Amino acid sequence: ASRLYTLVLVLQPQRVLLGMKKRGFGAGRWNGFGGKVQEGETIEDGARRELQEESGLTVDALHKVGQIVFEFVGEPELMDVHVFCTDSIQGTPVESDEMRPCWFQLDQIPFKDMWPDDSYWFPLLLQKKKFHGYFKFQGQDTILDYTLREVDTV
Ligand SMILES: CCNC(=O)c1cc2c(N3CCOC[C@@H]3C)ccnc2[nH]1
Repeated sequence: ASRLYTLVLVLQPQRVLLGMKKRGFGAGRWNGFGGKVQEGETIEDGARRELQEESGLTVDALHKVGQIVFEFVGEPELMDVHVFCTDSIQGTPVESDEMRPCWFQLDQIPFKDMWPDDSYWFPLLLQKKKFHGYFKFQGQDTILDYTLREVDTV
């Protein structure tokens, strides 16, 4: 029982674009751009669509860098998150109803205002490693269990 999600990190050589989530689950934290994959679109299509809906940006290409499965205690569906990177943005990011985009220098990532699991996997993404992750949460603050490794194929 899982549901496909996307997450896109716009990672340029000395900075990364994150969006302050303004509403829904995880509001108040800086996230990458993404959401649920819809009937009738590929995972990469859905990643592109959400990046455009949430920041205005389009891209030349996305690169698959990770997969993360989230379990929330008491929730029947696992989140199957397909994580992509890009450094070919077209446009200037703009605020949407859902996200307030801001650039962060790579030594000033706002980890204390991010999901706690980010402290584990986001560095792998920054190191250009591909990864598979699993995090079991109780609520939004507590990681009960996790697994994390690098992989050759996502
Ligand atoms: C480095 C940027 N990191 C994230 O953007 C990020 C999002 C996220 C998360 N949620 C759950 C609710 O739907 C949105 C998202 C898939 C749960 C746990 N860790 C997360 N990290």
